[PDB]
Amino acid sequence: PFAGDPPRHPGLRVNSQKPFNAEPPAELLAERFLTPNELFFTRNHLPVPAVEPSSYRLRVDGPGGGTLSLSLAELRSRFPKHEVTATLQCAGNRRSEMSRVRPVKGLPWDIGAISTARWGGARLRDVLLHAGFPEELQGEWHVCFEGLDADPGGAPYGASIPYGRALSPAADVLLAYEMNGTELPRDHGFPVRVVVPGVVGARSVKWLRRVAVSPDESPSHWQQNDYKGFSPCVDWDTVDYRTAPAIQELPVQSAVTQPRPGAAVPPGELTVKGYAWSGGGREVVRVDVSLDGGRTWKVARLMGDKAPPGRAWAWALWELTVPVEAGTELEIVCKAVDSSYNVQPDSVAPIWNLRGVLSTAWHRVRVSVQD
Amino acid sequence: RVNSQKPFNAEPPAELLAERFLTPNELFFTRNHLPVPAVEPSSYRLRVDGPGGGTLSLSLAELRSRFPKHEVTATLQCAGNRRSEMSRVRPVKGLPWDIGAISTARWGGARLRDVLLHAGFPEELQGEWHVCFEGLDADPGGAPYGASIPYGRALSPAADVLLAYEMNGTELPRDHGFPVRVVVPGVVGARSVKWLRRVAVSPDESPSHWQQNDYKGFSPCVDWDTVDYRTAPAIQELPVQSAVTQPRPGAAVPPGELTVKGYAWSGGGREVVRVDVSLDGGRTWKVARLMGDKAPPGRAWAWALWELTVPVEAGTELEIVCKAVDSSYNVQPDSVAPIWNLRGVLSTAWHRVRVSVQD
Ligand SMILES: Nc1nc2c(c(=O)[nH]1)N[C@H]1C(S)=C(S)[C@@H](COP(=O)(O)O)O[C@H]1N2
Ligand SMILES: Nc1nc2c(c(=O)[nH]1)N[C@H]1C(S)=C(S)[C@@H](COP(=O)(O)O)O[C@H]1N2
Ligand SMILES: [Mo]
Ligand SMILES: [Mo]
Repeated sequence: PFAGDPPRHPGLRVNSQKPFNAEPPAELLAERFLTPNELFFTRNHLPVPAVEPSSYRLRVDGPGGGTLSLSLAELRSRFPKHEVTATLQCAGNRRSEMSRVRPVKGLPWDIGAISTARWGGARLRDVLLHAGFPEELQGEWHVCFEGLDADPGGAPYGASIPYGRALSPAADVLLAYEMNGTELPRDHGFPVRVVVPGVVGARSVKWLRRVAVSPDESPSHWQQNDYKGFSPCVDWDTVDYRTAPAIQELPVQSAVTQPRPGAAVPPGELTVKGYAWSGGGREVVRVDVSLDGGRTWKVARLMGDKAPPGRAWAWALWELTVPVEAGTELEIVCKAVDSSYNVQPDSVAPIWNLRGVLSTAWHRVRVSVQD
Repeated sequence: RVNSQKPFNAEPPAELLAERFLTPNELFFTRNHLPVPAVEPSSYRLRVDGPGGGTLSLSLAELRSRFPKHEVTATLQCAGNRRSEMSRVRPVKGLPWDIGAISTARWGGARLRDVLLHAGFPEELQGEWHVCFEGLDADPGGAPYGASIPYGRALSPAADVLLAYEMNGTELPRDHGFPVRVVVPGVVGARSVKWLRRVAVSPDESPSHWQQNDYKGFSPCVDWDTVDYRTAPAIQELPVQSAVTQPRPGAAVPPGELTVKGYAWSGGGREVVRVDVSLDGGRTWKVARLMGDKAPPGRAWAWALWELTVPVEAGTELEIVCKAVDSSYNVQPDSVAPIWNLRGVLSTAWHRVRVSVQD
């Protein structure tokens, strides 16, 4: 089934080959603000579709039973191209930290199941208004997405977002056909993927074949029975996915990319660097950094341009240059605060869950200073 | 429970705080910075400074008759709620609130959106604009209480911002802003300006002391000699919060069953999706039952009241802890020291209550 999959950069840390899942090494992760296409993390549940672009058609089911069938050419020409810089973070980012507390079910991601790119495409809003849908519906409606990738029986990958997000101009939801100025790579949804800014990676459906408006959420296995958070007391014999909401917006998150665990850094000065981000378009307003395991803190410098309010879809790269004394031991910890003053919890055990998702307790890195 | 008399500031006893979903008007916590105005209703006018230089001046009668009344159930939480937990770590400056600087009511008024539109402003302005508010209460110098919110929140239909003249079906009490106050749902109590005199649209935030030099969060490392209010944003939306109202600290409860109760709430219209309760100081957890009716997505302005009934052995010690999770899966931090700040605001670490079980 995976014979036709695309070639991938080797540098990427591969945690699953069939289907292909891989993350960039931490030492490359936050070198640039936009993550290069060949190192942007990859999460595939199924074999990668091989799509011929000229015959490709996007099906959008119209409001009274009609159907709109869009070629790539129309998707590009009929709707004004919008570009949005947005970070995708997988729900399982930093899963490994949670697994060490107690084994979980999921891909063993470290801190790199997150990448940033400048996306371009048709606004989902413009496409749905074109198909005949109104700006607002009575009650709770959803927009469902289906991919061209399918399981043995033929069930495709699928997901949904609330209709209000789909139709909001400010939410900047795209039917993306460009990534960092080039056509979408195969691994990243060629020819067309959904990009949902501020929202968990799982809803940004790749190799999009269909868009439908429904009174209910997508019935996909990954919408109904995956990507939810549970109490740490829940285990496999008690988990009941009907008791929790689908992950949409994500909580505030941060990690240290430099230095790396085990490093013996030279004395004098040390530049600690990392990334921080929060869901829902909430900007990172402060990143606190400790060198003594969280007893004392210093304020990092936030690199990057401010985005408009509520539209902070891209991560904040941060740094802190600090003097270091030969022979000393450092425990580097980071924590970020967002625009609603949400914060990261101290520890992992109270936020533990059986699938190892929503891992946002403070990141901790042990290094020493060369004698 | 009064922690200041002149001016007046007070919170309901925890035994009454969460008995009812809507907090009675006589119980609703009160935060006043300045003397309470005695506003004479007939000559009262709300001034709204229009886009061109004009002034829309509205009487209370006009406010009620020209705009369709909108009702919104919303919880107000003060920035200093649970300040006493901050103080326990290191001394802070501020009113010594416990867990009761939070209350809920059904607000009734005109939409701020409709008033601004009525005055000729547009649905959107390019760039970051603000809507500023001034109260009739004033300091010795004569400076009034003031605050602002971003223009986009003020004009959003979904944001439910009101110029309220009713509170739980009765006219606004004096202590709660008679005849009119701003109610900003999902936003810190500070921006809900009471005894409203004026509404203005500006390219900049309100220049008021409480908007510029108060109600911000800082790194725990900041102290009075290094604090710089320019380095942090004004608090608007608040983070996820919870507390235990029953039992009380130091209690000795009878063996058999125990019903733990409390409240949970999050800012920005984010509903509370779960409340985890521990009886062993945070080692193990159980899921509480949430009492409430869901609000539409993004419009959960009111708290969720919760309870858990659990067996308790005779002669044991309990450390009851609660933590809440919101619809964006934001969570509460374990401890206070790492969220400490010099004003003791934004106190949202887990609430811990110790009790013993009788023999
Ligand atoms: N059709 C399709 N879309 C999908 C996937 C999937 O398996 N199939 N995986 C999802 C999840 S879980 C993640 S985290 C993101 C990853 O996007 P990326 O590989 O471009 O980083 O894609 C989402 N889109
Ligand atoms: N005019 C004016 N309004 C104000 C106040 C103020 O002192 N004067 N205090 C503010 C703050 S800090 C709080 S927490 C809330 C409290 O409202 P309440 O007294 O009706 O509970 O009102 C806000 N509105
Ligand atoms: Mo994911
Ligand atoms: Mo307040």
